[PDB]
Amino acid sequence: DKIIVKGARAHNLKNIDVEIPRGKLVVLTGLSGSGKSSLAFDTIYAEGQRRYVESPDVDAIEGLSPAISIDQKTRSTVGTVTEIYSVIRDRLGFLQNVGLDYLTLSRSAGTLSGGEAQRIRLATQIGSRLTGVLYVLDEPSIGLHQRDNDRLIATLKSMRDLGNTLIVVEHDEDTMLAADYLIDIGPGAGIHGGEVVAAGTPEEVMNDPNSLTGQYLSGKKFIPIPAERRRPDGRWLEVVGAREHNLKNVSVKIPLGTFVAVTGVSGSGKSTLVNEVLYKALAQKLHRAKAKPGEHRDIRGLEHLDKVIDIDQSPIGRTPRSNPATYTGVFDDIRDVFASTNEAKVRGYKKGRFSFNVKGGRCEACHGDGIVPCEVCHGKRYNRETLEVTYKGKNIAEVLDMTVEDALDFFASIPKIKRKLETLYDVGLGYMKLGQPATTLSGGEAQRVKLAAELHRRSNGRTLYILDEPTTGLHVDDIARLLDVLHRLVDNGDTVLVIEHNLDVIKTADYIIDLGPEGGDRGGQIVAVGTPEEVAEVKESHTGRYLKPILERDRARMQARYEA
Amino acid sequence: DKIIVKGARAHNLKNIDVEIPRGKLVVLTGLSGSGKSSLAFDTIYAEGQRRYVESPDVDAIEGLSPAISIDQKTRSTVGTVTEIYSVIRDRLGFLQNVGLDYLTLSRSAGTLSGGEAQRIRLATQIGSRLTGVLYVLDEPSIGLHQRDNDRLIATLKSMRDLGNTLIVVEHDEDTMLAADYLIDIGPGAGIHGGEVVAAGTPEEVMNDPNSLTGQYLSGKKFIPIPAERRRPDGRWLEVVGAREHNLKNVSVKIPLGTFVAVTGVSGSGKSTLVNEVLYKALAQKLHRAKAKPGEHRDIRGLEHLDKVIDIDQSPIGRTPRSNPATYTGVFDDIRDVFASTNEAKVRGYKKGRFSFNVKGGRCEACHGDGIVPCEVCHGKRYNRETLEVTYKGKNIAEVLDMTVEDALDFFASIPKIKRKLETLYDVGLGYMKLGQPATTLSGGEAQRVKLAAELHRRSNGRTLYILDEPTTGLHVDDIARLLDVLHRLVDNGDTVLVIEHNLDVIKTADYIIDLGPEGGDRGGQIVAVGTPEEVAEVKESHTGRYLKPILERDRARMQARYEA
Ligand SMILES: Nc1ncnc2c1ncn2[C@@H]1O[C@H](COP(=O)(O)OP(=O)(O)O)[C@@H](O)[C@H]1O
Ligand SMILES: Nc1ncnc2c1ncn2[C@@H]1O[C@H](COP(=O)(O)OP(=O)(O)O)[C@@H](O)[C@H]1O
Ligand SMILES: [Zn+2]
Ligand SMILES: [Zn+2]
Repeated sequence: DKIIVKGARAHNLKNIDVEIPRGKLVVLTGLSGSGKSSLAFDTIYAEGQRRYVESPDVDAIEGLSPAISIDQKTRSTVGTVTEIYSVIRDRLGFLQNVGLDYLTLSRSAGTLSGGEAQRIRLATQIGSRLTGVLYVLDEPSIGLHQRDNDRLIATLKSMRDLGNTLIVVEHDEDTMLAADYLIDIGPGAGIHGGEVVAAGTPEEVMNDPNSLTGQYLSGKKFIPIPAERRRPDGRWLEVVGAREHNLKNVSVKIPLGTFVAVTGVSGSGKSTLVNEVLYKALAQKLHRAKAKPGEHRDIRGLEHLDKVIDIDQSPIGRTPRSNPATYTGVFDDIRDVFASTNEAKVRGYKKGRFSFNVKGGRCEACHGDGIVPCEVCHGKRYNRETLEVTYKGKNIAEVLDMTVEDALDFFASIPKIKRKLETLYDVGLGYMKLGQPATTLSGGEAQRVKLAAELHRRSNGRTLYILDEPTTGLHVDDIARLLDVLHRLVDNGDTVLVIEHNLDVIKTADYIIDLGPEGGDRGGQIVAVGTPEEVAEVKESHTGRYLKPILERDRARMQARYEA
Repeated sequence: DKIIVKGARAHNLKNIDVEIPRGKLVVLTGLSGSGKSSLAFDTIYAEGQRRYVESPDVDAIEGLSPAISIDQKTRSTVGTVTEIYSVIRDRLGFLQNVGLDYLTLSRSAGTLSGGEAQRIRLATQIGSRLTGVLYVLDEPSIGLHQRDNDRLIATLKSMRDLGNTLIVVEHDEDTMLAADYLIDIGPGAGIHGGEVVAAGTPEEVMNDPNSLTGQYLSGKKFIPIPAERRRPDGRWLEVVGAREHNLKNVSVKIPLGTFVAVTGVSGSGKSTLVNEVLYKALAQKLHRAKAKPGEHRDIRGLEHLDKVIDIDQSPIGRTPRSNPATYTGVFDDIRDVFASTNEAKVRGYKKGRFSFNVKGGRCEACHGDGIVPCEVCHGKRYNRETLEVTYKGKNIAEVLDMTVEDALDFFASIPKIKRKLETLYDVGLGYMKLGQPATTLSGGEAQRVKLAAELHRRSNGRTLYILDEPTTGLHVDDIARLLDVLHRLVDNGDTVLVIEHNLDVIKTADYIIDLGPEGGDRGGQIVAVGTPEEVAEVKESHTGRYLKPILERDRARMQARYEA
């Protein structure tokens, strides 16, 4: 009745042993990049699936069952994917259970969000009615409003009660609290994670002082409600007559210089309004982008902007020669430091010598890629003679092998470099190596690198930043860092607009645009606008109804602490 | 905790509902062709595997788990198949557990018996250490001596106790008695089977008067011990200096005009002596067969034989135009009957008109194949005008659509046809359609068709029949029929030699040649020869040790019945 993992070493896992109870709803949590993903998927799921299919770096796994993953890793349509040939009767019910009743059967699978695709996959799997299976789920709350949280949990417990084991990788409060058993992975992330910090009932995890997760679940840590909301400064964008998909001829004003959250249940029209209409219309007017925007009459207030930038979880680059140091430009500052050493000068090495993208200093066998690791440079990317030049006893490959946090100390006497490294540290990437290849960064890591570069950029207040569900993949502690960074962009007078369901984010927003009231044909209207406090009071707003008790909970936690 | 099958219709299954308890050793039994195979494999295993792989004619199946089959349906070697690169340490132990410790790691997988291949597959599967799996096993006792029966049962119960369900298709007494739950399928076979006759504990099945299986388990029915053993009549074959594989320079005499059983544990040298040496040497001397015989000095007594015939479970033909009626030649007798009808005469139809193998009377669209069923003849194989000729109101396609037993009644006034049909009835194929295509016959069916044709053949007493494990696939009631037929061949003065582990067969033998004492390097010697009673007394003979209590059990049952 237990899955026994012994000596798990995948990625950053530190040769760990873990017991997971079978026939239970088990949640694995931790920071983004803690190793929770390596444990659930690269280790447990991979081994369980491999063993059945016969018909990962680990010593032994005992008590495995044949495993099925439910993630986004899987022109067809909704109808073809669920084999069903607006939401024969059996399947349709499962689509409703996973919160997808607003989808049409004709919908291109290629145009579903990742959260939608994941939930179609979940529906198909519930349809199988299998027992004795080990299900491994990645973050099933993605794309789901707090209102649908209870039904998701009930759906998971129903699969469990059929006689299956559920391993759920999550950061969502309610899911963790509803778990049979909860495992906190990683003190930190990467090199700083990969350990079992705490394991037991949610209640036992809350009472464990070592557990970062337990400290947030118990209230010892929380994201505060901001003292004041920023007020509009007279600059508005206005979307006029938005009609794309289910949007009911919507007009709405967006205040610049504020942190704006677009909210609403799944299928309410959030992504249509923001991605299909606003982003595409702005990108076409501002950057001459090709993509045809969704149906709308007009967008006013374009005189206020120079640029629109969507920050998503797509890669920062396509080669190993791209990394966090090259993306932020801290790489070029480092090359300048090496070029300024006595030994570089004596040898006549200019900055170009310390670039792995040009002939001279790079390893010529791998053209500076490092890669199987190149037999010549062993992945260091530079030839032997270049590597003899050191700054403070370190060569350029050793520098690129430093974590952001160690590089911060190492470059303490170079302000320009410090300032760039601080942005990466502040976004939550202190653990990451400067030279980590773009090809190996997770989605969340890539979004955070991009945010770090934006934070550094000189601002004129004329940029609109758009982020579609940026809390995807993030622990509440990661979210605190994300919010710190996003609010700092707004302080420059730029505008941050997020599509979110996460109430930790929403409660810190200056301004909310709530769509609905429901999804599909029953959505596409503006339900409420205003501050979190204003939306909290609107009875017809599902977002408000769930937001109100969060504002109250976290105001009370603030007032309890002032009682110091 | 139950697998619920509702409305199963595969092959001969008669729209049945069945409950199978989960986490148990469940045995499905019945006659050969009862439908037990259609239930376990075509229905339960197929659905369980299909459902997992997404990641059969049946209404619904509830409580399925991902399913793994253990049969013979799966140049590589023992080493490569178990991935192991005489019986790293983990796997070797499993090969011992399944009774394969005499195998070498270099052995060609292509030269393993079906029973050996099945047990390698079983070993690999135990190696997986999976839980929550539904295992479906076809006849795992194939090739296994009674001595290894207890260990096989312990091995199965160990897989169950790991937390799996075992559905075992079997006819073996001890396996049935050791079952948690036992299901008796089919009153008869084919059209006469496909129903759940009895289901419960083995004890409950024994106490059910409807159950053919229970009647044999309880002793109400049994195969008797013959009154007298046939004595040699002066004709002997002698194998001289057999050295192939593990055979220790063996010389042994075989008495013709008797029923001979070659016995011994797995790997003792049975198939080497009989198939590799005896059969190949005789086939080369008598029929100029090409295959090089195994190493031996000589074979004496060839003056006594005209032919050697191996009867196995390979197909009777390769096309649909081959069937039990064509193989036995009863087809040609039927064509004669049609050619003799008034209407055939009036029309000038000769016997050739009623052959689907020649132009004129056959359906020309499918060249007489019947096949998707041909859109023209609808599978009847003949054109419209031929089908207008009837005998006793039936046309030739209707005759071919008759079961052997119905055809027996229908042709009651044609002795020649009756005599051929009786052979098929006597081998146990009363249920089978005369025209059933060779391409659709099971292994056991094909062997039985061949035996029927042999039984009909005029004999000079100069044939040696060899059968390698002919009880494969057979219920003890099927075995009684098989033995009746084989003993009738011996009555003609021909010789029947079987390789067997089945003690129901062995106890009826006139003469036993027992190899061993163990398998592999520890086998290859003649342990004992003589009557069953003589071998029963030999302490060093594993065959004798298990045979003795069977002779006693069944002699006592005979004496109890005489107390009528
Ligand atoms: N490409 C498309 N084709 C057809 N219908 C779509 C498409 N994209 C979105 N919709 C429909 O429009 C409605 C709003 O969808 P969406 O904007 O994705 O909601 P949200 O982003 O708030 O979850 C939904 O009912 C959805 O089924
Ligand atoms: N083709 C082969 N190559 C190597 N060894 C073999 C081959 N066939 C049989 N043997 C070995 O000879 C011994 C006797 O095998 P076999 O005659 O198949 O035993 P039985 O038929 O009694 O089970 C076994 O130990 C087996 O491993
Ligand atoms: Zn190189
Ligand atoms: Zn035809």
